[PDB]
Amino acid sequence: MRIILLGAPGAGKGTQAQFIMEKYGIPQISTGDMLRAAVKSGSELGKQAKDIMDAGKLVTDELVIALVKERIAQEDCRNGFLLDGFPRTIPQADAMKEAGINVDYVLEFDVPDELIVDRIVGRRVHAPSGRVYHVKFNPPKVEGKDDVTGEELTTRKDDQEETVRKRLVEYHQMTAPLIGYYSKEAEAGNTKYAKVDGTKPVAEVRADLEKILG
Ligand SMILES: Nc1ncnc2c1ncn2[C@@H]1O[C@H](COP(=O)(O)OP(=O)(O)O)[C@@H](O)[C@H]1O
Ligand SMILES: Nc1ncnc2c1ncn2[C@@H]1O[C@H](COP(=O)(O)OP(=O)(O)O)[C@@H](O)[C@H]1O
Ligand code: NA
Repeated sequence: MRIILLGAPGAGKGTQAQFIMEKYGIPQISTGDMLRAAVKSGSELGKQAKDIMDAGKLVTDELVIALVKERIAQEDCRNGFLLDGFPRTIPQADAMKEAGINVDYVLEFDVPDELIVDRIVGRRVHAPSGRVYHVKFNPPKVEGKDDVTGEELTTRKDDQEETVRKRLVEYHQMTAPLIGYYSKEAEAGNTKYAKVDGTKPVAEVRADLEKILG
Protein backbone atom coordinates (compact mmCIF):
# COMPACT_ATOMS: atom_id res chain seq x y z
CA MET A 1 0.00 0.00 0.00
CA ARG A 2 1.18 3.49 -0.88
CA ILE A 3 -0.41 6.50 0.85
CA ILE A 4 0.00 10.28 0.71
CA LEU A 5 -1.21 12.42 3.62
CA LEU A 6 -2.27 16.00 2.74
CA GLY A 7 -3.16 18.89 5.04
CA ALA A 8 -2.07 22.12 6.64
CA PRO A 9 0.79 22.14 9.14
CA GLY A 10 -0.57 20.98 12.48
CA ALA A 11 -3.46 19.03 10.94
CA GLY A 12 -2.36 15.75 12.60
CA LYS A 13 -0.57 13.98 9.71
CA GLY A 14 2.52 12.89 11.67
CA THR A 15 0.33 11.71 14.58
CA GLN A 16 -1.74 9.52 12.31
CA ALA A 17 1.23 8.36 10.20
CA GLN A 18 2.50 6.46 13.25
CA PHE A 19 -0.64 4.36 13.50
CA ILE A 20 -0.70 3.62 9.78
CA MET A 21 2.98 2.55 9.86
CA GLU A 22 2.26 0.22 12.80
CA LYS A 23 -0.94 -1.35 11.48
CA TYR A 24 0.08 -1.77 7.84
CA GLY A 25 3.80 -2.45 8.22
CA ILE A 26 5.00 0.26 5.84
CA PRO A 27 7.52 2.98 6.68
CA GLN A 28 6.66 6.63 7.08
CA ILE A 29 8.67 8.90 4.74
CA SER A 30 8.66 12.40 6.35
CA THR A 31 10.69 15.01 4.50
CA GLY A 32 10.55 17.25 7.58
CA ASP A 33 12.04 14.54 9.76
CA MET A 34 14.69 13.74 7.12
CA LEU A 35 15.62 17.42 6.79
CA ARG A 36 15.83 17.96 10.54
CA ALA A 37 17.96 14.84 10.88
CA ALA A 38 20.29 16.03 8.11
CA VAL A 39 20.73 19.36 9.86
CA LYS A 40 21.36 17.64 13.20
CA SER A 41 23.96 15.28 11.72
CA GLY A 42 25.59 17.74 9.29
CA SER A 43 24.73 15.47 6.37
CA GLU A 44 25.80 16.89 2.99
CA LEU A 45 22.34 16.06 1.56
CA GLY A 46 20.05 18.31 3.61
CA LYS A 47 22.09 20.29 6.12
CA GLN A 48 21.38 23.26 3.81
CA ALA A 49 17.79 23.31 5.06
CA LYS A 50 18.56 24.82 8.47
CA ASP A 51 17.93 28.50 7.77
CA ILE A 52 15.02 27.90 5.40
CA MET A 53 13.06 25.83 7.93
CA ASP A 54 13.82 28.47 10.54
CA ALA A 55 12.26 31.07 8.20
CA GLY A 56 9.10 29.01 7.82
CA LYS A 57 9.72 28.61 4.06
CA LEU A 58 9.76 25.52 1.89
CA VAL A 59 13.10 23.91 0.97
CA THR A 60 13.83 23.65 -2.72
CA ASP A 61 12.06 20.98 -4.75
CA GLU A 62 15.37 19.48 -5.90
CA LEU A 63 16.64 18.87 -2.36
CA VAL A 64 13.56 17.04 -1.11
CA ILE A 65 13.08 15.10 -4.36
CA ALA A 66 16.61 13.77 -3.91
CA LEU A 67 15.96 12.90 -0.23
CA VAL A 68 12.80 11.04 -1.17
CA LYS A 69 14.41 9.19 -4.12
CA GLU A 70 17.22 8.04 -1.82
CA ARG A 71 14.81 6.95 0.92
CA ILE A 72 12.28 5.09 -1.23
CA ALA A 73 14.95 2.99 -2.97
CA GLN A 74 15.53 1.16 0.27
CA GLU A 75 14.40 -2.37 0.98
CA ASP A 76 11.83 -1.44 3.65
CA CYS A 77 9.75 0.36 0.96
CA ARG A 78 9.34 -2.74 -1.25
CA ASN A 79 5.83 -3.44 0.15
CA GLY A 80 4.63 0.18 0.12
CA PHE A 81 5.20 3.38 2.08
CA LEU A 82 3.44 6.44 3.53
CA LEU A 83 4.47 9.93 2.39
CA ASP A 84 4.06 12.55 5.12
CA GLY A 85 5.07 16.06 4.09
CA PHE A 86 5.87 15.19 0.50
CA PRO A 87 4.92 16.08 -2.11
CA ARG A 88 4.54 19.67 -1.00
CA THR A 89 4.39 21.48 -4.36
CA ILE A 90 3.05 20.61 -7.81
CA PRO A 91 6.54 20.01 -9.23
CA GLN A 92 7.19 17.52 -6.41
CA ALA A 93 3.98 15.71 -7.34
CA ASP A 94 4.87 15.81 -11.04
CA ALA A 95 8.33 14.39 -10.24
CA MET A 96 6.56 11.40 -8.67
CA LYS A 97 4.33 11.01 -11.73
CA GLU A 98 7.37 11.11 -14.02
CA ALA A 99 9.12 8.45 -11.92
CA GLY A 100 6.04 6.20 -12.26
CA ILE A 101 5.29 6.28 -8.51
CA ASN A 102 1.60 5.51 -8.28
CA VAL A 103 -0.24 5.61 -5.00
CA ASP A 104 -3.33 3.91 -3.62
CA TYR A 105 -4.75 6.51 -1.22
CA VAL A 106 -4.51 10.24 -0.78
CA LEU A 107 -5.88 11.24 2.62
CA GLU A 108 -6.66 14.93 3.30
CA PHE A 109 -6.75 16.10 6.93
CA ASP A 110 -9.10 19.07 7.29
CA VAL A 111 -8.51 21.42 10.22
CA PRO A 112 -9.60 25.09 10.50
CA ASP A 113 -6.72 27.57 10.33
CA GLU A 114 -7.66 28.93 13.77
CA LEU A 115 -6.62 25.71 15.47
CA ILE A 116 -3.13 25.53 13.95
CA VAL A 117 -1.10 27.87 16.20
CA ASP A 118 -2.29 26.38 19.47
CA ARG A 119 -1.60 22.87 18.19
CA ILE A 120 1.92 23.59 16.99
CA VAL A 121 3.07 25.70 19.96
CA GLY A 122 2.24 22.72 22.23
CA ARG A 123 3.99 20.14 20.01
CA ARG A 124 6.75 17.97 21.49
CA VAL A 125 8.72 15.50 19.43
CA HIS A 126 10.81 12.40 19.71
CA ALA A 127 13.36 13.21 17.00
CA PRO A 128 14.81 9.69 16.51
CA SER A 129 11.39 8.19 15.68
CA GLY A 130 9.27 11.17 14.59
CA ARG A 131 6.59 10.47 17.26
CA VAL A 132 4.78 13.62 18.26
CA TYR A 133 2.80 14.69 21.32
CA HIS A 134 0.94 17.79 22.57
CA VAL A 135 1.32 19.09 26.11
CA LYS A 136 -2.45 19.76 26.45
CA PHE A 137 -4.24 17.85 23.70
CA ASN A 138 -2.25 14.56 23.37
CA PRO A 139 0.38 14.40 26.18
CA PRO A 140 2.91 11.61 26.71
CA LYS A 141 2.24 9.13 29.51
CA VAL A 142 5.10 10.77 31.50
CA GLU A 143 5.71 14.48 30.95
CA GLY A 144 8.58 15.23 28.57
CA LYS A 145 9.28 11.57 27.81
CA ASP A 146 8.65 9.47 24.72
CA ASP A 147 6.14 6.70 25.56
CA VAL A 148 8.06 4.09 23.54
CA THR A 149 11.71 4.71 24.46
CA GLY A 150 11.46 6.91 27.57
CA GLU A 151 13.83 9.44 25.96
CA GLU A 152 13.44 13.17 26.61
CA LEU A 153 11.14 14.97 24.11
CA THR A 154 12.21 18.21 22.43
CA THR A 155 10.57 21.30 20.93
CA ARG A 156 11.13 22.07 17.24
CA LYS A 157 12.91 25.31 16.53
CA ASP A 158 10.34 26.26 13.86
CA ASP A 159 7.22 25.80 16.09
CA GLN A 160 6.83 29.34 17.49
CA GLU A 161 3.62 31.21 16.60
CA GLU A 162 5.13 33.65 14.10
CA THR A 163 6.93 30.88 12.20
CA VAL A 164 3.68 28.84 12.17
CA ARG A 165 1.84 31.78 10.63
CA LYS A 166 4.46 31.97 7.88
CA ARG A 167 4.25 28.24 7.23
CA LEU A 168 0.48 28.41 6.95
CA VAL A 169 0.73 31.17 4.32
CA GLU A 170 3.25 29.09 2.38
CA TYR A 171 0.98 26.06 2.67
CA HIS A 172 -2.02 27.91 1.25
CA GLN A 173 -0.02 29.29 -1.69
CA MET A 174 2.13 26.31 -2.63
CA THR A 175 0.73 23.14 -1.12
CA ALA A 176 -3.07 23.47 -1.01
CA PRO A 177 -3.16 23.06 -4.83
CA LEU A 178 -2.30 19.40 -4.28
CA ILE A 179 -5.87 18.80 -3.08
CA GLY A 180 -7.15 19.49 -6.59
CA TYR A 181 -4.14 17.68 -8.09
CA TYR A 182 -4.93 14.43 -6.36
CA SER A 183 -8.72 14.84 -6.60
CA LYS A 184 -8.21 14.94 -10.34
CA GLU A 185 -5.97 11.85 -10.18
CA ALA A 186 -8.68 10.05 -8.19
CA GLU A 187 -11.36 10.98 -10.73
CA ALA A 188 -9.14 9.33 -13.37
CA GLY A 189 -9.02 6.15 -11.29
CA ASN A 190 -5.33 6.49 -10.44
CA THR A 191 -5.83 6.63 -6.61
CA LYS A 192 -8.53 6.87 -4.02
CA TYR A 193 -9.04 10.21 -2.32
CA ALA A 194 -10.65 10.77 1.07
CA LYS A 195 -10.97 13.76 3.39
CA VAL A 196 -11.16 13.32 7.15
CA ASP A 197 -12.19 15.74 9.89
CA GLY A 198 -8.92 16.32 11.69
CA THR A 199 -10.65 18.10 14.60
CA LYS A 200 -11.94 14.90 16.11
CA PRO A 201 -10.00 13.30 19.00
CA VAL A 202 -6.87 11.40 17.98
CA ALA A 203 -8.45 8.01 18.45
CA GLU A 204 -11.49 8.95 16.38
CA VAL A 205 -9.38 10.20 13.47
CA ARG A 206 -7.48 6.93 13.70
CA ALA A 207 -10.75 4.99 13.53
CA ASP A 208 -11.97 7.08 10.56
CA LEU A 209 -8.72 6.35 8.72
CA GLU A 210 -9.05 2.61 9.50
CA LYS A 211 -12.54 2.63 7.96
CA ILE A 212 -11.01 4.06 4.78
CA LEU A 213 -7.89 1.87 4.57
CA GLY A 214 -9.87 -1.34 5.34
N1 LIG B 1 -6.84 15.10 16.58
C1 LIG B 1 -6.05 15.96 17.30
N2 LIG B 1 -6.52 16.80 18.24
C2 LIG B 1 -5.73 17.62 18.98
N3 LIG B 1 -4.40 17.68 18.80
C3 LIG B 1 -3.85 16.89 17.91
C4 LIG B 1 -4.62 16.00 17.07
N4 LIG B 1 -3.77 15.34 16.26
C5 LIG B 1 -2.52 15.83 16.53
N5 LIG B 1 -2.59 16.74 17.52
C6 LIG B 1 -1.45 17.52 18.07
O1 LIG B 1 -1.31 18.68 17.27
C7 LIG B 1 0.06 18.91 16.95
C8 LIG B 1 0.17 18.78 15.44
O2 LIG B 1 0.03 17.43 15.00
P1 LIG B 1 1.04 16.75 13.97
O3 LIG B 1 0.63 15.35 13.88
O4 LIG B 1 2.44 17.12 14.31
O5 LIG B 1 0.62 17.57 12.65
P2 LIG B 1 1.28 17.60 11.17
O6 LIG B 1 2.21 16.45 11.04
O7 LIG B 1 0.03 17.55 10.32
O8 LIG B 1 2.00 18.91 11.13
C9 LIG B 1 0.88 17.87 17.67
O9 LIG B 1 1.30 18.48 18.91
C10 LIG B 1 -0.14 16.80 17.99
O10 LIG B 1 0.11 16.10 19.24
N1 LIG C 1 8.46 18.29 0.76
C1 LIG C 1 9.01 19.44 1.21
N2 LIG C 1 9.31 20.46 0.41
C2 LIG C 1 9.87 21.59 0.86
N3 LIG C 1 10.14 21.82 2.14
C3 LIG C 1 9.82 20.88 3.05
C4 LIG C 1 9.27 19.62 2.63
N4 LIG C 1 9.03 18.81 3.74
C5 LIG C 1 9.48 19.58 4.78
N5 LIG C 1 9.93 20.81 4.38
C6 LIG C 1 10.60 21.83 5.22
O1 LIG C 1 10.49 21.38 6.55
C7 LIG C 1 9.64 22.25 7.31
C8 LIG C 1 8.83 21.48 8.36
O2 LIG C 1 7.93 20.62 7.65
P1 LIG C 1 7.24 19.45 8.43
O3 LIG C 1 8.23 18.72 9.31
O4 LIG C 1 6.46 18.71 7.45
O5 LIG C 1 6.34 20.34 9.45
P2 LIG C 1 4.72 20.65 9.66
O6 LIG C 1 4.17 19.28 9.92
O7 LIG C 1 4.57 21.50 10.84
O8 LIG C 1 4.37 21.22 8.32
C9 LIG C 1 8.85 23.03 6.27
O9 LIG C 1 8.40 24.29 6.76
C10 LIG C 1 9.89 23.14 5.16
O10 LIG C 1 10.90 24.07 5.52
NA1 NA D 1 -2.97 3.91 -7.96
